[PDB]
Amino acid sequence: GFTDYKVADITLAAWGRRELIIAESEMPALMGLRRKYAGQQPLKGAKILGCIHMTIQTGVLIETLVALGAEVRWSSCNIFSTQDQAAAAIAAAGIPVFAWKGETEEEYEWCIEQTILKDGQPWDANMVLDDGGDLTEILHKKYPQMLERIHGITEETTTGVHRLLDMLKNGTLKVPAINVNDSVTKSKNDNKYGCRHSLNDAIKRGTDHLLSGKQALVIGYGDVGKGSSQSLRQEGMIVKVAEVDPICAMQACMDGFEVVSPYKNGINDGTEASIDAALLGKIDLIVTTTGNVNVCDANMLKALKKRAVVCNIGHFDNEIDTAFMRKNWAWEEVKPQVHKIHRTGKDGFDAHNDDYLILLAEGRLVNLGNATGHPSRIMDGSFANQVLAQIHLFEQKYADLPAAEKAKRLSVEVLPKKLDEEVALEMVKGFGGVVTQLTPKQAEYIGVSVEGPFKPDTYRY
Amino acid sequence: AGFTDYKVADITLAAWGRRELIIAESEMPALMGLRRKYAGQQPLKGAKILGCIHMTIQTGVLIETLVALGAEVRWSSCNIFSTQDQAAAAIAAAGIPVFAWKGETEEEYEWCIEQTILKDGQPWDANMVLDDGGDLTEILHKKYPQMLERIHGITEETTTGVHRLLDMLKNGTLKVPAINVNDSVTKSKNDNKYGCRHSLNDAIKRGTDHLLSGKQALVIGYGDVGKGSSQSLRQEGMIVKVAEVDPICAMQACMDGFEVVSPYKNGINDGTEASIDAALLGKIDLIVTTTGNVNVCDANMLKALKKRAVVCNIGHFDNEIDTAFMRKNWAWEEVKPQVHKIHRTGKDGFDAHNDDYLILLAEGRLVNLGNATGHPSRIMDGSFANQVLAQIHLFEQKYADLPAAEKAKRLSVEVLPKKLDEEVALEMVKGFGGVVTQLTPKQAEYIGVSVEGPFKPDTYRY
Amino acid sequence: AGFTDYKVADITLAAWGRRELIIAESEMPALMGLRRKYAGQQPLKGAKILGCIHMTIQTGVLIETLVALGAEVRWSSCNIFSTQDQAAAAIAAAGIPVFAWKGETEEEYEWCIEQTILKDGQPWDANMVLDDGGDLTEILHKKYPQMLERIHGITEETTTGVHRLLDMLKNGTLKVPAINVNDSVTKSKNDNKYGCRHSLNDAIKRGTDHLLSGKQALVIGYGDVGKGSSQSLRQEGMIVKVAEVDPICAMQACMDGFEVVSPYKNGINDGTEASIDAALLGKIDLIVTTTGNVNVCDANMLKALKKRAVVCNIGHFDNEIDTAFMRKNWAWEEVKPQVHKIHRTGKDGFDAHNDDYLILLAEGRLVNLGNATGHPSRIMDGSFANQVLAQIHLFEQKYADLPAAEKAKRLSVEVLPKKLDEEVALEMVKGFGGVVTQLTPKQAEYIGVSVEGPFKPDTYRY
Amino acid sequence: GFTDYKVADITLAAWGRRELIIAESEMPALMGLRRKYAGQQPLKGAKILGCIHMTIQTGVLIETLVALGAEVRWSSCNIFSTQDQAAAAIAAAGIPVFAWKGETEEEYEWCIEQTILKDGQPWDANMVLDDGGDLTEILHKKYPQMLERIHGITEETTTGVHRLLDMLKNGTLKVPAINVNDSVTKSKNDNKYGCRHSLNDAIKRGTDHLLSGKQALVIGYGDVGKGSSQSLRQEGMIVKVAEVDPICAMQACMDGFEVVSPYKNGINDGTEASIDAALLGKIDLIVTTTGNVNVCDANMLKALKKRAVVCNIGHFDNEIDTAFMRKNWAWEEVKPQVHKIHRTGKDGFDAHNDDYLILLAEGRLVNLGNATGHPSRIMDGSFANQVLAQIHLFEQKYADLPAAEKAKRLSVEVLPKKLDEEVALEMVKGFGGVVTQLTPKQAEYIGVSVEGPFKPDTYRY
Ligand SMILES: NC(=O)c1ccc[n+]([C@@H]2O[C@H](COP(=O)([O-])OP(=O)(O)OC[C@H]3O[C@@H](n4cnc5c(N)ncnc54)[C@H](O)[C@@H]3O)[C@@H](O)[C@H]2O)c1
Ligand SMILES: NC(=O)c1ccc[n+]([C@@H]2O[C@H](COP(=O)([O-])OP(=O)(O)OC[C@H]3O[C@@H](n4cnc5c(N)ncnc54)[C@H](O)[C@@H]3O)[C@@H](O)[C@H]2O)c1
Ligand SMILES: NC(=O)c1ccc[n+]([C@@H]2O[C@H](COP(=O)([O-])OP(=O)(O)OC[C@H]3O[C@@H](n4cnc5c(N)ncnc54)[C@H](O)[C@@H]3O)[C@@H](O)[C@H]2O)c1
Ligand SMILES: NC(=O)c1ccc[n+]([C@@H]2O[C@H](COP(=O)([O-])OP(=O)(O)OC[C@H]3O[C@@H](n4cnc5c(N)ncnc54)[C@H](O)[C@@H]3O)[C@@H](O)[C@H]2O)c1
Ligand SMILES: Nc1ncnc2[nH]cnc12
Ligand SMILES: Nc1ncnc2[nH]cnc12
Ligand SMILES: [K+]
Ligand SMILES: [K+]
Ligand SMILES: [K+]
Ligand SMILES: [K+]
Repeated sequence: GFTDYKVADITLAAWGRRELIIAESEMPALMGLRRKYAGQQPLKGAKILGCIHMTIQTGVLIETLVALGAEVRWSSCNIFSTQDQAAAAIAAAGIPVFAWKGETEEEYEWCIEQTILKDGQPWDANMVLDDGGDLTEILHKKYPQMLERIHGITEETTTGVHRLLDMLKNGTLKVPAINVNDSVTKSKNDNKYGCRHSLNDAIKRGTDHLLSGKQALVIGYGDVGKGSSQSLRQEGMIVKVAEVDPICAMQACMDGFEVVSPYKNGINDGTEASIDAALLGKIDLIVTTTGNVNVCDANMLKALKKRAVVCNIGHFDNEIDTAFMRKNWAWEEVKPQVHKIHRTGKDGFDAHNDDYLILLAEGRLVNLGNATGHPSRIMDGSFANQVLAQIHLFEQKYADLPAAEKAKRLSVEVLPKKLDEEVALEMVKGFGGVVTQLTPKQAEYIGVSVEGPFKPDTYRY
Repeated sequence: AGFTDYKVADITLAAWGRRELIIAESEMPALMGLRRKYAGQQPLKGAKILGCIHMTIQTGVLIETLVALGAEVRWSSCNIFSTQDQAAAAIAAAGIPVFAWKGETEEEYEWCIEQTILKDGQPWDANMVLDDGGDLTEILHKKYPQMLERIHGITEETTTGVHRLLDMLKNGTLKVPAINVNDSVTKSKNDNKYGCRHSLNDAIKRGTDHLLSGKQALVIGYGDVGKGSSQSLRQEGMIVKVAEVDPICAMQACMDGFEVVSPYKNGINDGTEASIDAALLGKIDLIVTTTGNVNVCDANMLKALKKRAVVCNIGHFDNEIDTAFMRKNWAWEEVKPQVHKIHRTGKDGFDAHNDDYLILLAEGRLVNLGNATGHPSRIMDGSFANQVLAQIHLFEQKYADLPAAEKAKRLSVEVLPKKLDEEVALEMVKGFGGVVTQLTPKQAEYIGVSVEGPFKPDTYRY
Repeated sequence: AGFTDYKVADITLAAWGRRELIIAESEMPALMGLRRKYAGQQPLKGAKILGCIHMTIQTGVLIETLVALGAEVRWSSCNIFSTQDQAAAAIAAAGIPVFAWKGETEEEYEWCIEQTILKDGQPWDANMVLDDGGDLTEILHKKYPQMLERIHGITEETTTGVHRLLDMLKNGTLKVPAINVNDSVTKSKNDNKYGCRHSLNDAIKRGTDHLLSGKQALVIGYGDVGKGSSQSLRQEGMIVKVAEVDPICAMQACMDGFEVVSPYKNGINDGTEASIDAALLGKIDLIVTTTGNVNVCDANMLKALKKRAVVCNIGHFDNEIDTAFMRKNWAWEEVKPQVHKIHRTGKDGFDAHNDDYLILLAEGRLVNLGNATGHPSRIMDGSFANQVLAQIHLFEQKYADLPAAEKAKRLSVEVLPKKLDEEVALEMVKGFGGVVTQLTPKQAEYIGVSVEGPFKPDTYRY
Repeated sequence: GFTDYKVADITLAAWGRRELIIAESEMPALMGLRRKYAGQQPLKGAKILGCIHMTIQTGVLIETLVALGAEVRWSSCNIFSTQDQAAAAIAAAGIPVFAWKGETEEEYEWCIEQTILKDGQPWDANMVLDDGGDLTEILHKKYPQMLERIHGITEETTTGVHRLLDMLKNGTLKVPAINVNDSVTKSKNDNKYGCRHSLNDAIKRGTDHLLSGKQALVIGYGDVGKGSSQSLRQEGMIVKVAEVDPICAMQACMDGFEVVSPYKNGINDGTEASIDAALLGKIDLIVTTTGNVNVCDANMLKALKKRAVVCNIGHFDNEIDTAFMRKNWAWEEVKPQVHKIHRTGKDGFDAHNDDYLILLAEGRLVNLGNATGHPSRIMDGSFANQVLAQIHLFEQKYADLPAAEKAKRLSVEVLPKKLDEEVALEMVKGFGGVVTQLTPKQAEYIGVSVEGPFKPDTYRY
């Protein structure tokens, strides 16, 4: 008799449980945290609010938190990212979950509220795990009193980390935060290699288009852009890369990509004459990876080659001007999360019109929207950092401090490199890799300890 | 002609060197852009720079850029096998004191650094230092400590040199401030990685002409140099295995598609032949050390390596391979300069048709510079543009002329500001013909940066 | 109005299938160019084609091209798992007899084929055959030989089906001539290789969502399918080892940067469990069979596989893997359709948390079509353009109307002319926006070819 | 006092011998044949005229032929391809060889004539080994009486095969020939993987240019063009491919390359107007791989981006219109086989001029001209076929047969597939590869013998 949840179909739990059991065999660092911390229950008494894509991998993270003594209430941070069998398996385990694939904006905010409100009253939560900063924002603005009982926040992705650093700069951050994103076992694993695996995966599932030999334009060459570009180049695409950062643009050149701008001389003045129409007219696929706003604007969408694929893999859908296409062009749904955007007009469309674009996931996270996001063995590194971060702040008990000590402890920090290396060692062991041990003469030679850390904090890997 | 203050292999190679210098200038836009931006201002007027770095064509473009900005220099190479003799000849013929040639002995190498330090038998009036590896910095602190009183800074090129500087700084033995040129993103993530990608397989082909496709390679280390070294072999079709002590770098090697193995059973190096994974090493056609550590290809590993395997090092010092063991116990047969067959059948002579031998490249020294020409000009353009900026900043700071209290507040090891790193990168990108997009004012505010940059926090790892 | 001569999973999927068919048409320029060139001529007017090939969206475009050229068809799939139900629905709603759905039983599979052969309980007046694998060909020669008396030819799609055709030709049991569509270059060196490159990792990701980078794969076979399959995994960052019985194909795997190994010690398959290289197979995370041969992943290999390894087959028939052994001894746990966990702990039941299992995809059937959608439209464009040209050629030849003495002079297995192979390629290249250069008259005379081609001798291997 | 040779420096023999001993360890197929047929001496009485790149790898081929009973007289088939230390070691072994690196055209012909003539009179040769057809050409048209005693020709390369087939089609071929090129262990190994190894190798030694991130244009996508394209693409070059064969162009597209033409709409009308000046104005490196004439013409050379590198890896230098450049532009030698072509005029040049092109090896085969050509382990496959071909033709004894039996055997043939497979097996074993043996049931299942041949002659691999 348990009802504190809402999912798409609860009869999918058995299917979800089967994939969770498989996923656990793929997540040795996360499962390793279960064995190491089960006896001590480091999260005994923790009441975590979690907002992150309700996938099979999140389910293993959720149950790792529960198995260490934490009670949780969960929702997804994107309307399309939920795997309905995962949410059913979590709901069947008696865990409050409110998520399903294909939510509306109303139901998205409603699901976040159900994590905040237990029986119409704010839940006595003391921890926050967020992915993107949506939950962090609603708490800071609509329920400020609840932050006086919270010991910290653990933010997953780059976008949310920036929103936190804006509050630490404006002094509006109430509880300290752990930058989970900037762990190397997260940033240079999740963001890069994760998109390398799931970008072409999502494009194949959505369109079944051959990618080899076609022209692609990747907007951005950060960690997501590096992996996305590799995701396409290893399929045989001719990949071009756009950047505003000259350093990231230099890496693209050395990595074998031609660096181009959508605008003549790189100057985006908002006009049609600025668009490199010749370049945009040969592009078969464009992927936005910036986390910025309107990096695939209307004039770019108007100049795109007919029947080009448009998708976003940054956190928010405002990287593409989907609002422009909703206002001016008619959408023909091919299937869930696949739409043909007929550039002929808004008042209907010809079914055999050749001048259309193909938008995936309505501009949302395409890897989670049109597929299943990152594989379990990669999310293993991300969520092992998340579990360690939840402990690293719960054991510090920020909320129990006087105001004078709170000011000196308030910050946004990454985990120490020692934790980062420990997660990495468990991931390497999952591949059967054998790490070499330094001899005492060698550790002295390079001035490190045999047990690490092996790099100064300034090292970039 | 009147100028005899140098020593190179063959001065008649100068015209050849000049032709390749003119070519390299077209390949180094960031460095030539600095040469044109600061030519009129002469920011290095009065600078007298002691330079110790591989006397290649690329170094020559760095030298003449420093001189073009007003500096005087005295130069030597930081490795016995790395000098390009036509590069050294063009520099000497340009009226520039240079003491470097390919194939120096260990005594001549020390002698060449001494010749830059001393002019006419007395200490030169140097006020700046450019170093690659820290050998020159070490000789100054030990044998000529009085010279450091007039020196305003050191600009260190490579990772091993920066480590030696940081140890001296912690021990309070560093007498002058330094700039970590290596840790610029347009250096570490350009020179150290992409440079070795270009030049590792290049050196092995020139030395052995061995087909690399389909053969088994073991790369010791997966730092910046190990990353590019593994890519250099993997892009040629080698089956590449990676060894590492850092699990994070090991994690990257797995995700990059490499099998991570250790030369020792369970990774434990206890010094016994029994600890050696003889099965693994008996399958290896080529081993490359990239660590900057000591004895990472030890004696027992050399005994266990497959017959006719190739052994080389692309780290800064030759002690990564126990070449001393091989000199002591095995016979060396010179195939050609910097290529030695090492016969494991004994020390006295060898059968000319002996099958049990190893091929050692560059006698364990930097193989890319020893058996080829090191990094290409367009890559070195980023490194040496950071060097010029680093020389200008430390020379204009004038540490030796500061008060004591100000000396203590600036006695440190620093990196260049990210803005200068981005400006070097921008000229590199333009050299490829790339076009960088300019942020709109609203986009710049959306991500919290200036339209001009910098675009990343100092914590960003790229 | 009242069309019931079909059997599909769900007719309401027709609108969805039509939308994807319209998309696929824009991805298949060679096939749509054939439909535009030959529509007015109706070269297949009077052709009655028995079709047996994976009822995919791509096959739908092929079907409607044959019908647009004037043919009548009756269709089934050549595999129990390869049908796309939305494609079968769209074809059925168009008034075209089709009998195919995803997840047929063996009996339902045979029934579907017979529904194309029979119309209203009697043999259809068929005169052409399009086949993929040779099942429909085999049923006609064995069960309906009188129908072949009126059939002009067979256009066979795949390597396995072509081998079965040549077995009949040497034995004198082939009743009608055939065109080997497989050995067009725009089919063999496009469909078989690049198609598997695209769809092999696609199917594994959809079935398991397993990370592939850094894990060990074993590909059995290095033909066209094995070449593309190895690349499908190596481009994802797998450490890929290759097995082969052909030394030439093994040489290519070596040169392509793969380690060539055998599942058996010294490659000797004696049938005993002792011949298995248990150490090798205990390291393998994924095994893929690509051979078209029998039992290339046998019971002993399956017993020695690493725990939780994935087992799949991309050859035409499931007997490449000894799945019968696994049915007899081990318990099958369905994760989801076409994905099974096979627990090696026993037959009667299993622990839900058992760790000693294998993951079998598509029950050993064609994994790219079983767990994904097979090859993409733009690749199948080349294969199915050859099919249309082959059908047009054999139908126009009218073999069945010859006298018995003239039939025997024409009974053969042939390939399409190279000029047609080249013309299919040109349209494929134009689909990518590529621009083929035209020879000058002097250049064409220099290499001894016509300006319009063919540009290669028939012996050229590309 | 053996003086029947002409090399650059006989003192380089010991160096050449040290490298010959190494190459033997890299060539198991060729060295296996040397050991297999040593006892029979199947080439006893064979007097072989040999014309092929006097490299270290050719040294092992020569010494294998003499070890089977053959006398030889040798020359190189290119003025820049000889390794001087290989020629010295061969001459020091008492083998007549006339070759050095950097011959003039007049010295080239003199070297071939020195093999043809012994003591002023034609040698009593009976076998011909040729690479490119120059020696076959000189024999047919200047020494036709010598062909009356020659049993056959074994031709190495694609260009030479074409010349043999033209002579056969026109009735001018006087002796039978074996097409060594079209063995799979030759064409699909030497022509493809050999250029993959040696193309970027020669460009690095000649210019030391960074290749990653620059634009390359490869003319042709045959066996040499495929291997050349990968040689550059694996270095990080943005490679564009040109082709007249749409089947090869299709392969380039699927292999991930953009297929373009130097001429607008691929139409070469001879005028500057037909040149895609915008495309050629962005190319940093152009490589010709066709075996055709004038595929990099004067109009293309005028339009190339400043400081672009021009090189040819086809057999003959006429793939590039170097004659136009000698007539109109000033040549500045950087170093042997590396020239800057100053497009500012014929009479003189400014040493600091920026409008030049870099020509490698004066248009001759760049991999052999600026480096050492294919590696030993690759040439192992080609030269094993050559030895088998010399044995087969010498034993046929065409020069002894009657007229009607000559007309039956006057042909150009390839080696049997069974031998092609046996060569590949030794090559595979050289890598430590293990080939699986078919079971009797499996061999019956696919209709082959356990010993092979495993493919029909129609198979393309
Ligand atoms: N879908 C996923 O699985 C996934 C995973 C991690 C992060 N993300 C999201 O992806 C986004 C990027 O994350 P990241 O870690 O790569 O960040 P990042 O800062 O490392 O990279 C973003 C890059 O975009 C560039 N950029 C910004 N505006 C641009 C413009 N107008 N044109 C061109 N380039 C521009 C920046 O210079 C920067 O290099 C964030 O929103 C993050 O939340 C998605
Ligand atoms: N030859 C060149 O062109 C060139 C260029 C740049 C740097 N270098 C030299 O290369 C060396 C490495 O430089 P880097 O920037 O890559 O440094 P790095 O610290 O980034 O890489 C060295 C790596 O070696 C690993 N390592 C150390 N001891 C090991 C052991 N016993 N077994 C396995 N792995 C071990 C460390 O974990 C580290 O990741 C330095 O000596 C540097 O001076 C050479
Ligand atoms: N799934 C698809 O999309 C698809 C597409 C085309 C073909 N196929 C099928 O795949 C199979 C292979 O097709 P192909 O064109 O690559 O044929 P192929 O003849 O070119 O390749 C088969 C290879 O397997 C090798 N082999 C045979 N027995 C072996 C053994 N015991 N161990 C190791 N290697 C062995 C052979 O030497 C040969 O090289 C056929 O059944 C064909 O019908 C599937
Ligand atoms: N340097 C070496 O090591 C080496 C090795 C083998 C062969 N070769 C020589 O290289 C040449 C090519 O040999 P191959 O085996 O690749 O021959 P090939 O017949 O397989 O390939 C040549 C290709 O060039 C294409 N082509 C012809 N004219 C063209 C034009 N105008 N524009 C674009 N493409 C055009 C043809 O379509 C063909 O595909 C021959 O001269 C051969 O003797 C050199
Ligand atoms: N998509 C597809 N349609 C038909 N037959 C196929 N064979 C492989 N892929 C196929
Ligand atoms: N190394 C080499 N020796 C002889 N002929 C060759 N052709 C290409 N490379 C060669
Ligand atoms: K997933
Ligand atoms: K260089
Ligand atoms: K498909
Ligand atoms: K060579």
